[PDB]
Amino acid sequence: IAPNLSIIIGASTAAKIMGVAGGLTNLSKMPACNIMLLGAQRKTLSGFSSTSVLPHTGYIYHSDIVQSLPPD
RNA sequence: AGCUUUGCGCAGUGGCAGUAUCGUAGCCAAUGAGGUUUAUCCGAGGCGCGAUUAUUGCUAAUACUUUUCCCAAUAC
Repeated sequence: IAPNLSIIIGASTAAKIMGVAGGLTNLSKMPACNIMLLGAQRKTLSGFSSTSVLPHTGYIYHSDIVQSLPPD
């Protein structure tokens, strides 16, 4: 259903991002700055300093291709 | 036929700051740089290296003596 999008980022990540976007057609009309935020959770900070790694991160950030880099 | 807007040049008159200005046959960048806030939101340069009075040129301040003239009879 999506060869290239699966090639870039696995299979679970692509499935989750189009499921949250609403299909390939709905995801195509979306800019990159919003695809970067597919799956961003509110992540209430309990004393900490927005060091929660999910202030503006979604399924793309937690994909293994991005997670296999130094944290900075 | 004046009035007026935008961008770009050439100037003139000012004001402001020298912890900043410039370079980039180096790299990356609207096929997306960078994202601290307004993130299903914003939207351009950034990094490394190099020059330097933290841009670069001038102008001025830090001294007076060479010469070149000389003595003599109305006499054995």
